[PDB]
Amino acid sequence: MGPGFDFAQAIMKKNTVIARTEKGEFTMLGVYDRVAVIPTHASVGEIIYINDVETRVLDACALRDLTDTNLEITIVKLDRNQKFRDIRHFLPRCEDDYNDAVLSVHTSKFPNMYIPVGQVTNYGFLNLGGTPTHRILMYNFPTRAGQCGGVVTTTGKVIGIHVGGNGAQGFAAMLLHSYFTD
Repeated sequence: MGPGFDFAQAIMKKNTVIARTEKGEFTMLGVYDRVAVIPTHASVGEIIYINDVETRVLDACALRDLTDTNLEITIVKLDRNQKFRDIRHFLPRCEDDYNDAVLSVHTSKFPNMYIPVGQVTNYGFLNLGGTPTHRILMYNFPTRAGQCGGVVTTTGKVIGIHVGGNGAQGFAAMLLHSYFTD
């Protein structure tokens, strides 16, 4: 509808796949080469479905900070025959707050879904499904089941992936450039 939705649409059209695990269907952000991210609670195994195709997982790493606290981000390398457009130059380098973000979701259940969530706070610590979690972003939108893995963007930046909510607020794990140095 405006320039925030334009950046979000450009990310969804080239850098997302539908990932399915035993824990459900997720929006999955492709970042570069065959490397994507998904919420750690998706419980990625040796095999995953990518747009309904059986795909070998070459590597999966559940990130934790240097205090050994959950970050809720899993980095997956897919045995795929095609690379993602490299979008690492759109990743922030530091923890920050943001104005006017969009949460974008693409699953069987929620195709082509875009939500203007407004102001994003650097919330920091969250008890997420009973797990102490760091580097959480917060937005005041009543997010629901089916939206986990959703991409959070501003104009020019991919800042996080949706990992939970409390019925009134939604929570995303930060994406940082330093997660994806090769």
